[PDB]
This record gives sequence, structure tokens and C-alpha cells, in this order.
Amino acid sequence: YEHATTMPSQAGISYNTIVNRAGYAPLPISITPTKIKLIPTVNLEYVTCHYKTGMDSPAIKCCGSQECTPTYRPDEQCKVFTGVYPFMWGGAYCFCDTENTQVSKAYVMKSDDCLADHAEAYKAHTASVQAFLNITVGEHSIVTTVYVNGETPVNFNGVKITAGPLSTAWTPFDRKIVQYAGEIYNYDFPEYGAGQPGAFGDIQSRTVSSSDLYANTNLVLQRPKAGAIHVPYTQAPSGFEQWKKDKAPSLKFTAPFGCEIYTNPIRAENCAVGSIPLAFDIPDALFTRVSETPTLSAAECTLNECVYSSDFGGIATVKYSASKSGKCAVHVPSGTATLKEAAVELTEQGSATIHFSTANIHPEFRLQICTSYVTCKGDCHPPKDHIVTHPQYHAQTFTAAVSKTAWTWLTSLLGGSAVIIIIGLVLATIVAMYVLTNQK
Amino acid sequence: YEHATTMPSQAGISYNTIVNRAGYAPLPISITPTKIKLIPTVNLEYVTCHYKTGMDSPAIKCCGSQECTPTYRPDEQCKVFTGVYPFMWGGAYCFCDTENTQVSKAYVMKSDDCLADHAEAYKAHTASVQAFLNITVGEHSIVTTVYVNGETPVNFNGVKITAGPLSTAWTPFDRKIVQYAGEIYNYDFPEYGAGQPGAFGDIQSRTVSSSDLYANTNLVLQRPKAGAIHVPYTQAPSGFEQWKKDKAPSLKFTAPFGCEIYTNPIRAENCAVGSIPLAFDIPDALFTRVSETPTLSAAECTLNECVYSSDFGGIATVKYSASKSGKCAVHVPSGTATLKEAAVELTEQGSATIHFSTANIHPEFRLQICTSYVTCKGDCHPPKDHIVTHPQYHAQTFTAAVSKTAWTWLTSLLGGSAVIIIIGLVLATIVAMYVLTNQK
Ligand SMILES: *[C@@H]1O[C@H](CO)[C@@H](O)[C@H](O)[C@H]1NC(C)=O
Ligand SMILES: *[C@@H]1O[C@H](CO)[C@@H](O)[C@H](O)[C@H]1NC(C)=O
Repeated sequence: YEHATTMPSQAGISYNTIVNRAGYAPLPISITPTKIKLIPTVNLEYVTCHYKTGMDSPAIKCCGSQECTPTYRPDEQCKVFTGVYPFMWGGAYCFCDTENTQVSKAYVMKSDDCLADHAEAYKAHTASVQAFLNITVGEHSIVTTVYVNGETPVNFNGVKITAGPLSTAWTPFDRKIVQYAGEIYNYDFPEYGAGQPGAFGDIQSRTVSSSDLYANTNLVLQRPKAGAIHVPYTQAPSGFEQWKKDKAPSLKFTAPFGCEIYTNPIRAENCAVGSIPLAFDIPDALFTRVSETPTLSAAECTLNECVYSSDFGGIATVKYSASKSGKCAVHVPSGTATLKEAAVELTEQGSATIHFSTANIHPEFRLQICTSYVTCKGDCHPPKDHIVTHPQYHAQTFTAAVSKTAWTWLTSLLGGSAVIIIIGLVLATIVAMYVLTNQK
Repeated sequence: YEHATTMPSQAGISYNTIVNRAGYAPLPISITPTKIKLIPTVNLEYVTCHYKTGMDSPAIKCCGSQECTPTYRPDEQCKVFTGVYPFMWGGAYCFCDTENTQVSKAYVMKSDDCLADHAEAYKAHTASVQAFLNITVGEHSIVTTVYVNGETPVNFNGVKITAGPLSTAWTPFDRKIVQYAGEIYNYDFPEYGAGQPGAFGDIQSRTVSSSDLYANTNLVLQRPKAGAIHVPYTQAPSGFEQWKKDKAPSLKFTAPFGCEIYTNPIRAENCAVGSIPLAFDIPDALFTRVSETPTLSAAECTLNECVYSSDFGGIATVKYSASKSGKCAVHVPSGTATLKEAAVELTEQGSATIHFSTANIHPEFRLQICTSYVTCKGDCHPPKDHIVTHPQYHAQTFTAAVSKTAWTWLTSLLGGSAVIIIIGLVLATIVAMYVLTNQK
């Protein structure tokens, strides 16, 4: 037997349904999502951190001249200044007043703290969805991680369940993300080998331990101060620190649908978007006979009180005269009310208490018990608190909260609109016939 | 300056271009794709090998009874066969004619050779195109790997180059692929936990070293033969061996467009499909004035010998009277002839030989020397050999091979009919005017 349903993607809220074969005991099914994870496929582009302008000692040649060698280091600048007269603590370092040269080199590498303070630039695509589910089919329970691709099955006690695919392809991440300090930022970082000075990714390394290091920090060399041994340089400040000075709140605080953004692996959790289409395959063995389950006779629903709040604010009592005791499944086929429980203990005679949540002013829901269907009615009152801290436990309709008196006005005004028109047409036809009869 | 072009995705065949500025020396471009890789993203969800049906030693009890231990191993089956009379090498085992019990249980494990002789099932999507290019711009050369996403740039001598994205999204790998013995198969394997007996994936392990194993092989325990201590079982023959028996040739032999399917990483190399858009950003320092390059005047192109073969069958010469010697670029802006080279040495006066490949019988191609432009015209003969081992080095048009006699026949059959129609219309108008004039 193949069953199909559609459970909204909302963690922490149960989803109870019932499988009704033509002549067999109903089968209760409950799916409880404890966590829904969306994990994009991310590949590392590069890693950025503060740079260090490590720079070689200035080689001074007296009374002569020097030439520059490349040495092939990231963003290396080498320059020879002629006419220096360097000084030390001991006195004048050189014995020629002029024609002394000083060659100064300045390169850039990753800082000493790049092994801990670095931001990784990822590219994300083709997100994959997983869900932690507590499933209960016909008293057969399981707690398992299901992949929400519409093909991977979770199987237990002969029952197969295939979840998904998620009705939406929306993902909180763009095509380029930046992960720093265990916090995902949605940033459009420069491509590798295309970084710019003063901005994110001015220095780039393919990996934290990688030997290669692109570096474009606008490094230039200035002439040393007269009578001083040092290598002056003026380059644009670190792009990593500048990015951190203003980077906007992370995806923890800006992701739509209230997603929770986590790292290792980069994932989103409890995104309240879309619905998961569930497909059950229940073997015929689990469908027992009607005589084995209690059979209900002479049952009626009484609505003790209803308050159409977000939580289970409504209650009902069913007067029942059952064939025997035992567990009995309860359900609401309509979408006008959702029960807290999908089962109830049932005695030979008595009354059963059922908690439910609804959004209707005047409920009219055709509740199902063991095999019988009892219509349950009543009135609801507004909840006593304006703002709550939990999501909505039901689903509303466009005509849910109209209430009887608004129906009365809308019908009287629209019906009265039609009645007067009908009277006008009747009078017109009558007088037309009368005039035609007046023709001699 | 930004120069955008396109290049056919055909490995080995050099693609030559000339970029012309307003009044500066033309700049040659030469791109040689040595190798083009298409690398899909693959997720491994299980591996499969030959199974080994393990089984415990039978537990024999004389004048007694035993109970089945709960199953805790892959496909474990346990049965307590009663009324056995085991018979060891040292006579009968039990002194008890009947009410002797034998517990026999069996289960499935991976074979001892699953570390090497296994096939791993991947899911493939979102192929990532890569290329290996020789780029030559203005006597500046670089051999590099270019990611054919339309954003990653390659830098050399101040020149930016961005290739891609590939004009087509075609990939030879299906959604589900299988790697075995270095060969890739487009196999629609069952999902993990859905393996069936006697078919590929009857036993499934998430990874090679994983401690989990899903086994479904119809293992069934049979009653032991009288007087024998052994565990008789029955199960479907291994699905891995059956798949190996009839699995069809791998993608290496069936992939369209002549792709070469390689492994580690799973990739398709040298597919003759699609085109790669190229975008060059050339710094303005590379362009030099026409005065520096050797300008040319008073030249004409004579076609020595043309054969429209796949290779460079056409040979022509240009009689040049250059202002000075040096390098000079040559290119055909049209597609009716592709030159062998994009550079030639010019003396003060002389003749320079050019090799070109054409697909048309009468090449009226508008050759472009570095400064002067020469129209080259002639006739061609068909090639001698029906089959060659080279790909086509030129691009053919729909009207390339129409020749002159067919043009005359077409411009006769069409055209003469239009002339006859014009004559008929003229005669009709003339006689209509004549008959209208004769009203009086
Ligand atoms: C399902 O299992 C989870 C984890 O053990 C638990 O938090 C949740 O309350 C369970 N739900 C039901 C209906 O048993
Ligand atoms: C392209 O690179 C390969 C590898 O170095 C080389 O064999 C080949 O000659 C190169 N082609 C050109 C035109 O430079």
C-alpha cells in the first residue's frame, strides 16, 4: 500500500496523519522533525589573513655601487638609493661622503597568526537537505536522519519512507561566502589572483599551509632619512582588518525565514520555507482487521471551550460506547483543526478528552475516531495574550475567521441585492405581458 | 583596451587572432589548448564488492533444546534444527537418538579483497570545465591552467585573460555513475539501503573503512544433512560478480564527442563540443606605434598551389617591399582560410611564403599583412586521400565548395527565368497600353 502526504518544513512541530484502508483498522502515522539541515556544497577558493611586511636588511656599500636582484617573493620591491651617509651608535658608518649606495628590499608574507586568525572564501552551490525525524507508524517507532532527496529511502519494519525533494530550491547562501571566526558572511570576494590593495583578499593563499601567496598591497619604497639605517615603505593598510572594521551582520542575523547558520559543516538549520513531500510504502501485513481494533458506537462531540490561540487552546469531549478497550486512532481529515495526539486509550463506556488547535471562530470539523466520524461544532473566543513565543500549531484559511454574524450581513446585503433585482425583472416581465395583452 | 573573442574547444589546434588598434601596431594573439578537462562534482554514497557469507560453528545440544540469539549482524539468519544426530570423525557426537538440537546461524560480510576489488558509486553534477593553454600575446608567452568559469582571471605581463563559461553545459556523466577498476559507467544503481539480491549493490557500505554494511542477498538456512555437522545455506549469487559479467563498455568507449574519460579525479578530457569565450584586458603600454613595426607597401598575393585538404594544403607567397626588416603579423579576418602561423620575418624587399588551410575551391581571401592588406585569389584541387588521421583545421561555409561552373549554372537557371518573366510582363503592359490607346 502506497501512501503520500506533504509535511510542512517546521522543526519541533509534529505532523499526525492516518491511513484508512477500505475495510481495515486505521493506521496512525506521526512525523516529528527535530532538525532540518541544508548543507551547500562548498569548495575552498583561498584563505585571507593579516599580512606581515617582512623586509630584508638594507645592504650598504661604501664608495661603490650595487645592483638589484628579484629574488621572486610576493609583492617584492627592491630599490637602491645613492648618496646615503648612514650612522650607527658607534658613529658614522661609512667613510665616503657621497657615492655610497644602500639597497633595500621589502616583501610581504602571511602574519604569524594566520594559522588561527584567517577567513576562508568558499563557493556554494547545489545545497543538499537532511532532516532528523522521529517517525511512528503503527506503534513502530524510529529516530533517524533522512536525506530529503526524493529517492533515498529510510526503511524499518518493512515500511519504506522517501522524503523530499524540498518544494523550494531557496538557499540562504549566495554563490560566494566568506567564513570567519566560525560565522558565515555573504560576501562577494575577489577571485584568486585578482585581489586589490586595501580590501578583502589583498593577499591570498590557496590553503592555510600552501606555499603560494598572491599579494597585491600597493607596496612602494621611500628614500631613507639622511643618517639613518632603515627601510621606509608606504603600502595600503591591511584589507582583512579593513573588512573586519565594517562587514555587516553575519547570516546568523540576516538570513531570511529565521535560518540558524552553523559552521563545520557550513549549514543552515530550521529554515521555515517549503514543505517536504513524504511517500510511505506500508506492506499489507501491518493492516490488521477491524474486529481486532475497538469499534465505536453512539459517540458525540461536545466542545467544552475553544480559544483559537496559536497553541492547543481548544478541548473537546466525546461520549462513546465502544465495543472494547484499547488504543484508538483519532484524526481530523479537514484542515480546520489539528489534534495534539493521534491516539487515545478507550474503554467500553465513557468520555474521551481530546486537545486540538484551530483558527476558526465557529469550528465545524468532522473528527474521526476508531471507525466512526463525529461532527464537532461550537464557538471560539480570542486568546488572552497578544504576543506568544511559539509558532502557529495549525493552518488558517481565508474564510476561517468570518464568524456567523459577518456571514449574516454579507448574505443579507448580497442576497438582498439579488432579491430586489429579481423583483424588478419579475415586475418588468409582468407589465410587458400585460401590455401585450392590452393589444386589442 | 578590452578584446572579446571566441575559441573552438578543440585540443591541439592553435587558434590565432590579430587585434588592431586605431593607429598602433597590430598585436598577435595565439592560444593553444593542449588539454581540456571537464570535472564533475561527485559525492560517494556507497561502495560494493563481493560478499562473504560468514557463519558460526553449529551449537549442538544432546537431549536438549536451544533458543535463537537476536540478530545483530548484516543479513543474519538463525534457526534451531531439532532431531539432529551429528556424527563427528570420532563416531557419533551425541548418545541421544532424538531431541538433539543444532543452532546454525549465518550472516554476510565484505570479502577480504574489498580494499582493492570494489566499485564505488558516485552522484555527479555541476561539471567544472578546465583548460591547459599556451597563451602568446605580443611575444609574451605563458603556459597555464585556466578555469573556464567566466570570472577567474589569469595575469601575465599586466594582461588579464578570462575564459568561459563554456557555450554548452553538456556532460558525458549521468546523475549516477560507478567507478570500477579505473573505468566509469553510467549506471543507475539503487540508493543506499535499497539494494536487491543478485544485483549490483546487494551489499552496501558507506565507505571502504566504514563499519556499517547493508546486506540483502536472500540468505536462507536449510536443514543439515543427516549425520553431518555443517551449516547449509542458500542465497542469491553475488550481484557484484553478475554486474561485472554484463556491464557494457565504460564511458571510455561510448562517450559522445570523442571524450576521454579519466579517473582520479573523475573527469572527461578533450571533448570536441562547445566554444570557449575569451576576454583579454591588454594594458595600453603593449600597443606600439606603426612607425616602430616595419610598415609595408606595394605587395600582392599569388597562390602557388592550393589543395583543400584538412591539413595546411595551400601555399602562397606575397611579394613585399617593406620599409625595414623585422617581425610582421599575418592573419585572415574571414573564415575561408586559416593560416599556419601568425608571424613572419620581412626583409627590405623580397617574397614571403605563407601556408594556409582552406575549404573552398576558389579562395578569394582577404589576407592582412601587419600594415598592408592583400587580396589573394586562385584555384584549388581536391585532396588525394579519402581518410586522414587529422581533424579539420579549417571552418567550412555552406557555399564554400560551390565552384564556378555551378555558379554559372545557377545564375543561368535562376535569373534567365526572371528575365523571361520580365519580358512577359513588359509585353503584357505594352499590349495593354496599345489596346487602351485604340479606344479611338
Ligand atoms: C522523538 O525523538 C526525539 C529525540 O529522541 C525527541 O526529542 C522527541 O520528543 C520524540 N518525539 C516523539 C513524538 O516521541
Ligand atoms: C604548447 O605547450 C606544450 C607544452 O609545453 C608544447 O609542447 C607546445 O609546443 C606549445 N605550443 C606552442 C605553440 O607554444
